Amino acid sequence: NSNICEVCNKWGRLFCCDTCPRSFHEHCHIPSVEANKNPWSCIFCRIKTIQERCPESQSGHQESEVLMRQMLPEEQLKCEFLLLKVYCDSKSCFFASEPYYNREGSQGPQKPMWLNKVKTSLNEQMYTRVEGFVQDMRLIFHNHKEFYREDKFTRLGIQVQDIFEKNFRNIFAIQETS
Ligand SMILES: [Zn+2]
Ligand SMILES: [Zn+2]
Ligand SMILES: [Zn+2]
Repeated sequence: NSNICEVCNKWGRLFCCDTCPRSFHEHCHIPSVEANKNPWSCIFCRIKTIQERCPESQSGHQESEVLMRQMLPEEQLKCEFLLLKVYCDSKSCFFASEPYYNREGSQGPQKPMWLNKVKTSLNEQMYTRVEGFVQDMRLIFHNHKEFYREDKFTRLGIQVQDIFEKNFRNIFAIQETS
C-alpha cells in the first residue's frame, strides 16, 4: 500500500485498501473508513466493481436523465466518489468549511454552501435525487464567482468547478460532445 493518504497526500493514521494499493485517513475517505470489515475495499474499488458488473453503464448518458435519478445505493456511492474527487484537489480547501462574507462592494450569497455541508448531507441521506447533490456542488462555485467579482481570486472557483465537472462527466458516463 501507499504510505500517504490518497486524498490529502499526507502521512498519518492510514487505513489501507485490500484490493488496491491506496491508503486513507479515516475522514478523508468518503464514506468515513468503516470500523471493522476485513477485507475492506476503498470507494475507488467499489466504483470499479459497478462498472465491471455492468459494462454498459459506461455508455453515454444525457445529464438531464442522470440528474433525475433517485439516490439508490449505486447513485449514493457515485456522488460520494465525485465529492471525494473534489477533495483530492488541494484547492478544495477554500471551499471545505463554512464561509463568511465581508468585502467592500459585495454582498454574501443568499444560500451559502460548502463541501463539508454537502458531505454531511450525503452522510445523513438528505438528497433524494442526484440533482440535489449536483445543484449544491455547483452552488458552491457560483456563490464564489458572484461574491469575488473582478478579484482574481474568482479563478479558484473556476478551477475547482472544472475538477468537479470533468469528474461528473467521467463517473456518470455523460455522453461526450463538442
Ligand atoms: Zn488524508
Ligand atoms: Zn481500493
Ligand atoms: Zn449487466
